Amino acid sequence: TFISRFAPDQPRKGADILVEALERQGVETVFAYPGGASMEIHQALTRSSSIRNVLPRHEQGGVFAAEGYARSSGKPGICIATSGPGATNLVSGLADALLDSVPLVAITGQVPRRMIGTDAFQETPIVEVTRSITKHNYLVMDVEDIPRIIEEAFFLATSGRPGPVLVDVPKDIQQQLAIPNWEQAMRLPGYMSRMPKPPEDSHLEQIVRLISESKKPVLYVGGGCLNSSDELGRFVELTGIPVASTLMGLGSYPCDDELSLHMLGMHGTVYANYAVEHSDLLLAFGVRFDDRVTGKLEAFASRAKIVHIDIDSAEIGKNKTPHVSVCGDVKLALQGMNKVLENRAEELKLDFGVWRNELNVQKQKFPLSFKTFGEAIPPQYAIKVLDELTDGKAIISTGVGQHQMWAAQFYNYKKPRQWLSSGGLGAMGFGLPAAIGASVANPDAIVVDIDGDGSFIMNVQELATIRVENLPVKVLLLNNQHLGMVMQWEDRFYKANRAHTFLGDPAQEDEIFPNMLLFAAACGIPAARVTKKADLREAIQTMLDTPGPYLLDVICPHQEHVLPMIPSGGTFNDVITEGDGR
Amino acid sequence: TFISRFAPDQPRKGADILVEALERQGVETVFAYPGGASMEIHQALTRSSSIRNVLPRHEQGGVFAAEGYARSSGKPGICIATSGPGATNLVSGLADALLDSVPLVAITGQVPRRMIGTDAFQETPIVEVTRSITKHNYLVMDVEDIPRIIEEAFFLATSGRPGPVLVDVPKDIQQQLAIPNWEQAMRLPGYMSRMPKPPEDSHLEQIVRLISESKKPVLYVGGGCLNSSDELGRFVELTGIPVASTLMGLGSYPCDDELSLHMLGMHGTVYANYAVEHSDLLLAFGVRFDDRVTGKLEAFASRAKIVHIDIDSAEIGKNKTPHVSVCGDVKLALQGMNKVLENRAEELKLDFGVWRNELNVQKQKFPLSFKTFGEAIPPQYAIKVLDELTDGKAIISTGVGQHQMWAAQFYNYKKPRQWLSSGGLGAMGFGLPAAIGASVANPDAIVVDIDGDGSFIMNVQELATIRVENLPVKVLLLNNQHLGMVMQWEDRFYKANRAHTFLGDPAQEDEIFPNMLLFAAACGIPAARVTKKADLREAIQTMLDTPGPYLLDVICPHQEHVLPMIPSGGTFNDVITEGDGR
Amino acid sequence: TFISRFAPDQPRKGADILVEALERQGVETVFAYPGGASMEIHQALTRSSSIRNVLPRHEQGGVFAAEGYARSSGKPGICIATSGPGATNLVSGLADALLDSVPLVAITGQVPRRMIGTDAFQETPIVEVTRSITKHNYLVMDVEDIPRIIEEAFFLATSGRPGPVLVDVPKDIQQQLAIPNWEQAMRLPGYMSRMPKPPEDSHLEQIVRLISESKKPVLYVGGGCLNSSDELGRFVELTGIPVASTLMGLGSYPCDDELSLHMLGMHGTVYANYAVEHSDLLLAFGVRFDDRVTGKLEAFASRAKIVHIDIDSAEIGKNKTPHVSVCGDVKLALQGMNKVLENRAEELKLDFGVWRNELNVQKQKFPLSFKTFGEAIPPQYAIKVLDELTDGKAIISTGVGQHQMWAAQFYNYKKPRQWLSSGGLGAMGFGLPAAIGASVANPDAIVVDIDGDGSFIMNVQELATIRVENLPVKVLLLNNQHLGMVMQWEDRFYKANRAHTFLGDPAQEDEIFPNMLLFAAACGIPAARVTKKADLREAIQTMLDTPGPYLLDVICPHQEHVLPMIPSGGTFNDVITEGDGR
Ligand SMILES: Cc1cc2nc3c(=O)[nH]c(=O)nc-3n(C[C@H](O)[C@H](O)[C@H](O)COP(=O)(O)OP(=O)(O)OC[C@H]3O[C@@H](n4cnc5c(N)ncnc54)[C@H](O)[C@@H]3O)c2cc1C
Ligand SMILES: Cc1cc2nc3c(=O)[nH]c(=O)nc-3n(C[C@H](O)[C@H](O)[C@H](O)COP(=O)(O)OP(=O)(O)OC[C@H]3O[C@@H](n4cnc5c(N)ncnc54)[C@H](O)[C@@H]3O)c2cc1C
Ligand SMILES: Cc1cc2nc3c(=O)[nH]c(=O)nc-3n(C[C@H](O)[C@H](O)[C@H](O)COP(=O)(O)OP(=O)(O)OC[C@H]3O[C@@H](n4cnc5c(N)ncnc54)[C@H](O)[C@@H]3O)c2cc1C
Ligand SMILES: COC(=O)c1ccccc1S(=O)(=O)NC(=O)N(C)c1nc(C)nc(OC)n1
Ligand SMILES: COC(=O)c1ccccc1S(=O)(=O)NC(=O)N(C)c1nc(C)nc(OC)n1
Ligand SMILES: COC(=O)c1ccccc1S(=O)(=O)NC(=O)N(C)c1nc(C)nc(OC)n1
Ligand SMILES: [Mg+2]
Ligand SMILES: [Mg+2]
Ligand SMILES: [Mg+2]
Repeated sequence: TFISRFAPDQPRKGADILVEALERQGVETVFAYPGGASMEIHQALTRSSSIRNVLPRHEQGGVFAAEGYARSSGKPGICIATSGPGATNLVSGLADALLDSVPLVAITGQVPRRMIGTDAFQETPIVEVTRSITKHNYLVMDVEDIPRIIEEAFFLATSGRPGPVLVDVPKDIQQQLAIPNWEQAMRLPGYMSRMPKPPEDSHLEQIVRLISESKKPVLYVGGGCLNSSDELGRFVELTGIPVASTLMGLGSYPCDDELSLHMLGMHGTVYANYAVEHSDLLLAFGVRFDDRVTGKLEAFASRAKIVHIDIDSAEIGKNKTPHVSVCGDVKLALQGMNKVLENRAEELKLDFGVWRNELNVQKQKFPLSFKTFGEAIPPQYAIKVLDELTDGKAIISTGVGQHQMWAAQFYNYKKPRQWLSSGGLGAMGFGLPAAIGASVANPDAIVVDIDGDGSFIMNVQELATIRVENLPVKVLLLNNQHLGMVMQWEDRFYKANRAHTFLGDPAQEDEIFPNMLLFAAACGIPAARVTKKADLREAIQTMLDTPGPYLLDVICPHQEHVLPMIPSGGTFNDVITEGDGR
Repeated sequence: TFISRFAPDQPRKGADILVEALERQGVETVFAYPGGASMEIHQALTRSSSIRNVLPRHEQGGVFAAEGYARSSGKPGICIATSGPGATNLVSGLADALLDSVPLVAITGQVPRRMIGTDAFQETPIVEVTRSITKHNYLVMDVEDIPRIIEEAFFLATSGRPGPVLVDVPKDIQQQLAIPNWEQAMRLPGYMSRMPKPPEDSHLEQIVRLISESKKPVLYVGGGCLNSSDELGRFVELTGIPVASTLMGLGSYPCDDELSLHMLGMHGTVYANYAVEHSDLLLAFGVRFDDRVTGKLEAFASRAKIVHIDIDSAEIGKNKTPHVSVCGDVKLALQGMNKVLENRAEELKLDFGVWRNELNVQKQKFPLSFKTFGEAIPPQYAIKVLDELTDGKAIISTGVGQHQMWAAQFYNYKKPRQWLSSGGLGAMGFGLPAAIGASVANPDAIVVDIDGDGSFIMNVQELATIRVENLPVKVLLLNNQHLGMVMQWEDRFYKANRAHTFLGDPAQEDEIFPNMLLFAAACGIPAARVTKKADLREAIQTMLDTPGPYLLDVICPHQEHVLPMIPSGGTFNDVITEGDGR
Repeated sequence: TFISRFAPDQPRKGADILVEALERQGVETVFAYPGGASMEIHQALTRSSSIRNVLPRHEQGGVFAAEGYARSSGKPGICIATSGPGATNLVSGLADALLDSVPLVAITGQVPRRMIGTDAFQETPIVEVTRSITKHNYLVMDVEDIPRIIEEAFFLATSGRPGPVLVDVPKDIQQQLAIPNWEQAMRLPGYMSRMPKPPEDSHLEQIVRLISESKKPVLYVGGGCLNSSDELGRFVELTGIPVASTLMGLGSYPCDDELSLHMLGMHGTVYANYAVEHSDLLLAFGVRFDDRVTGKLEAFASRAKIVHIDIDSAEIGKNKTPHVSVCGDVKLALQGMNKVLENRAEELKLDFGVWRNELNVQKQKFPLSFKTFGEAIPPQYAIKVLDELTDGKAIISTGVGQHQMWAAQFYNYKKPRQWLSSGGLGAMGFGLPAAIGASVANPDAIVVDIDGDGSFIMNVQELATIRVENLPVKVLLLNNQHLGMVMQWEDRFYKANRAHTFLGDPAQEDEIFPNMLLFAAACGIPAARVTKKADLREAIQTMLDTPGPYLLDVICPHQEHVLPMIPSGGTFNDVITEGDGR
């Protein structure tokens, strides 16, 4: 099948073996930034005709690009860096991918083996450093192990609970000649013998039974359902159970559906939290009962039976004790439960209409709401216009903060892998680079990065990348001259005492600083600004119509606040529904 | 002495205690970027009237700024970040400070103690991660320990071999009220009982004896002499021994002195290496026999007695076996040896004139040299003009690569802490932020950042910082559209096969991309470009005269090569003296 | 309440503070072996009038004695050793206590703080070494922390899932004078915030419901019920559900009860395993689904709903996925379920008589059985006679191997903490020392150690301890000249090819070697031997009647085999029911 590039008996550099290992893995895109310790790999990289490299302007831009790629496709993301500083500049991405469970494979060059542990030029114990922030990592000590390690890395990165895997390759190993054996068996006896088995009809039977015995059932869908979109959908029409989602599960189930309670959590809708607060059957599929969702654990879903299906055993019972658990692939769990539901149809007569109304009233008395002031642009409205003009078919990349929450609240995702946002670690400067990856992974798609002026600038250097790689990335910048989310907290908990949260120039407090348009100009990317709500729709429309890259600097009043809001460690009775820094 | 801000019996937040601990340490400048987990500290920070905060646009800019501060002053550098992503974004700086032995103290907020180890929002085992890349680190588990930990951190960071120390402070510890005890004794029994003692007249006597018995003595000065400038100077006029320096020791001894052999190493002058290759007495003061200096160890200084004085015992004998070692402060070693030299003056009759000539001939037959082509600007010449126009009294910040080597070769440092450059780890994107720190630490000084287009862009966001903080930073950008140092290696070892080393836009190969001037414009920083050598002096002169920030985009032909050059792991007989990518 | 021994304002050595901390913890017995690094503690120990020390002849005898103490009482066990070799000689005990979840506190002296990490005399990184084999450990760095660390150690050792905690105390800290503060609050925010909450009536309600809905229910009781003897008993008479127990749960429920299916597992009764193989409701209380119990996981209890109640969340779902879990104290779970069972009595009408008969038939067709040959002594019979003569009220200590399995099969424990045997790690040489601890903890009890000639000799030096401490320990030695359990495996899987399993003297293959009676003689402990089954009852009777220590060397044919037997990783269909090495 795989047509190689070297004679079956022809020796090649380890570098060449590693690249072929990537080709053999199906990799066709990598984000690598050249450095002395990784030159060989880059050279070997040019000899490949199937793998293309998107050279970023910073290694952090490399990983985030790799995450965007992974998140927007389902394929693993591949980033490559050199030794020392190259490697250290990946840390945030690795930690981010681990926290959000994103399939990733990072390759870093390392000093020659004999030089390791001598404070050699450009060296750092990257395996030591990254051990706690990666799913697993390796330090190649012989060119013979390359094929096996690369296969184990991709296997581990994409199986079970997806996650990052780093492979450290010494320079001398890169230059060493050898005849690769593409048959070696992986050495993963423990991991593999612990891989969940398909769900038993036994357990699934108990769930379908718990459902029929409930009056107030609620689905609590998370990131773990991103691949069971159909299965999940079907399950919903067979049970008619309201669907509340996490920030990571957005898209698994359409937001524009009447059964959709939308997002729950600290900034979830009042009705989604209500539904969970008063439920009697919590179907937690693909979630990890995070604190930004439970608040006070003892008070979370305290009135119902909890069914928790997760691919990671270490997650079942970590914070909430289920009354029914199922360790395994939620996609298969749904597939099985749908069967049972289709057969015992009539004998079940599932009807939760009364529950849905008790809910649809809350959805009515407390819908997501924003306020418009004069001709100022409401960020929510901006996002809403973007939704409308793109017909909600756009891939949305995001920074971290208020804009991130509004980009989640006011856009309606039809499918999963349309929403790329750093949730667990919440890393700033994620949007622009992530957009880059999503675009390369989806050439014919609309890719809009909804950023904040704070986040946007951290990895603004990637604008050079977007231009040179000629990627149609659109940047919907919601500029509010501040570090919004931190600012909102100062207002509500520190009597609005600003502590280094203003990003503009104090010398000219009324001038928009910096002038993001000029950053775009420097990288030859057409840009425009809008201040009046009136001419916002056309602005967004222009951005979309103009071929290629485009930056739309949208100005918003900073006193805006994300709502509703359940303070950290709170209860549904603590939800804040109104007020702003105004 | 220290007038507090809280009643001796008045409880305050841990946050307030930590800041007072910083004031009590003499800290008057910190570089902190606000985040949820560190809000309290930032609030406590606003209540301080002695400590000023320089808010960067990226946490990596925060640390590098802290390094620049430290390096340009001698004081420790203080950077503060939030939990999770804030913390991870410091890794490169910490690793950099450890490798170059820079006094640093980093404070990171952390999630509440009870939340630690639960995959909480924005958390990462920063102490675990940073253990191998820091001199030492802590995880505060009680507000009572703050005073002690902060004192131990500064003590450890600045004593012995300077280095980075990270202190992890949980959010709940920050908000906890207490009465600080500023008397607690440090718990450093092992460390302190191992702190080198002043040099014995015994050993020093043997060195002064070895000197008188030598014919070809050579001083190999390194970063460890940055505080013994005078002592070193005196020692030289009492012995008349030629001074070769490392990239980290530049400035310890004036480059514009006839006894100065300048820098040795991979890119050292042909005469400095010659002097060491043929010496019979190597006086290695404050060096760590790095590979970019020794190349092939068995061949390095293989013809002479090696005297190695280092403050770190783990360094003496790590690569080269001394024939005489002295574990202790080189400043004191010099002080003592100078005494012995002044007394036994006449009876010694130290004269190495013949050696100096055998050398001064090499210095003549092989001086540092560059070539001029038409009206193109030679980067070396540019730097030389900068030297002239600033009278070599400027503080020079640097990126990593060719420009870094030329900025080292063609500038004459009169004193130490005038040359701030990442040597051990060699981190890119170090120059702009480092310049920021050096400037804040030296308000009335000329601070020029000699950058490369590759490095400059990684942390270009710090231009916003420079403007808002109104710092007179000058950026002498040597734009060559490539990743120079990597490019030079492709030329000499890969038949000039470019592998992702071009930073411009392939669509318009002749247009300078990006347009660095517009980046400057976005942040309101006056900028200009020069392409003709003719009008270079005026350009540089303008940059200097124009009050405040200034960016001078200097265009250079990329086929330039740094010379001479001893390939990695080579010998003096392998030194390359000519050729370029032309 | 606690009357101290030092003035509230009187400084004392750390050593004195540590002992008072032990007195304040209720400790009245410790097993310590003096060494240079721990002298101070031993001195401080003599000044205590409440704590008595049982000096062993080996530190391994110290820990095992501490385990026996703990296991036979419920109180934590306290052993103390010196630095270096003293400490290392505890490793096996610590690992043993961790594996079996035994409350233990070990204190080791350490070299002075300043000497740590210098290869000092008698030092070893005991905290580093023991980190993975202890529940938690400490390294005291200041005399001020002694009170707090000791309190945290006992708290952690006895709470949640009991386990070993080691405290490393530097010599200088021991001699340092201070005024102890017995009020300091423990620093266990994470641990404490994660301590299970009492069971909710919700879950308990579901269990009681699952019971009424089952036809073939089976209780799978383990070590975790050792403190819920009554609760468990009551639960059984309210549901009439058969009770199968693990090797660690023996005694929780009386073996001499008709509802008792006895022990299950690799060497469990054929009927206990049958009951589990064909059950429809597995009530796993206080067990950890060990492999010596499940064999092939997919085949274990594969026909029923699994309810698993455990105090350790990390155990629920580790090997078998429950259909109902309850993280919390099984004692409280039982208490709650018994209430529900008493009220809904009539409406439940729980009757499992048919199940019990389907079982009582197996119990009849396949009872535990042994064979008698001529006048040779059957080890099983010996143990049975011991049971009879002691009326099953004796505390039984054990070695590891065949004798251990027979001591478990042929003795009927009425209550928990009557059976002290190393199960998880299965350490040899555990019996004699454990007996010592059980005896000191139960002065007026019959304490018989059923040992094997292999195990008995490893810590035979403790016979000196038994005599000097004048403890009424009886040693029922089942001498078979071999390493039985290993021997049985050679017979069934290696064609009886003996590989170093014979403990006698090959020169006189028929002579019993060694002569255990003479070991007893050396320590002045009356002893006797029996070879004829006929005069066995009187022999055992004598041992019991003779005041004080006594060793009865019982000779048995070695070709005996433990039965039944399900080979490692097997199924109930693989159970071996007959055959011996004969
Ligand atoms: C400023 C800010 C505010 C936030 N506010 C909110 C908020 O209000 N609400 C909110 O929801 N979040 C919020 N978050 C995000 C939050 O931090 C968590 O990232 C999010 O709650 C995690 O949701 P999750 O557990 O569903 O997804 P993940 O964290 O992706 O976890 C998925 C889980 O599914 C399991 N799983 C994976 N694949 C499969 C499979 N095939 N079959 C079965 N199981 C599988 C995993 O192993 C894991 O346990 C916020 C973050 C930031 C930065
Ligand atoms: C592109 C690139 C090229 C390079 N090329 C060269 C080159 O050609 N030549 C070159 O020199 N370097 C070069 N380097 C830098 C190089 O990596 C090393 O950083 C440098 O050689 C280290 O020199 P050092 O040992 O003198 O200083 P340091 O690394 O700072 O080490 C100082 C030493 O002094 C000891 N010491 C500290 N304080 C005291 C005191 N008070 N008393 C006594 N002892 C003390 C320390 O503990 C330590 O062992 C290059 C780096 C890069 C990025
Ligand atoms: C030669 C040899 C042969 C063996 N053969 C067998 C055999 O055939 N059958 C057999 O059973 N064993 C056998 N073993 C013993 C075996 O290795 C395991 O030690 C035993 O199966 C463990 O049983 P357990 O899980 O019930 O107890 P433990 O290992 O003590 O585990 C108890 C569990 O209960 C939990 N728990 C503790 N306290 C509480 C509380 N208050 N409330 C709720 N939960 C709590 C714990 O945290 C833990 O998960 C053998 C060992 C040896 C040396
Ligand atoms: C990146 O550094 C190393 O990996 C390295 C580290 C210590 C000893 C020998 C080497 S090496 O000989 O094997 N390679 C090397 O020095 N390289 C690959 C390198 N590349 C570039 C682009 N510049 C410089 O040095 C100034 N070195
Ligand atoms: C940064 O996060 C934490 O440190 C934290 C992590 C897990 C549980 C509880 C907390 S916390 O309650 O103590 N604090 C918190 O959630 N903060 C301080 C916070 N700050 C900001 C600016 N935004 C958000 O959340 C969206 N949280
Ligand atoms: C056990 O050793 C140590 O703990 C120790 C180790 C290194 C340096 C200094 C000491 S020490 O000075 O503080 N103590 C010491 O040497 N002791 C307490 C000791 N005790 C005995 C019974 N014999 C010997 O030494 C032969 N030393
Ligand atoms: Mg903003
Ligand atoms: Mg360049
Ligand atoms: Mg035996």
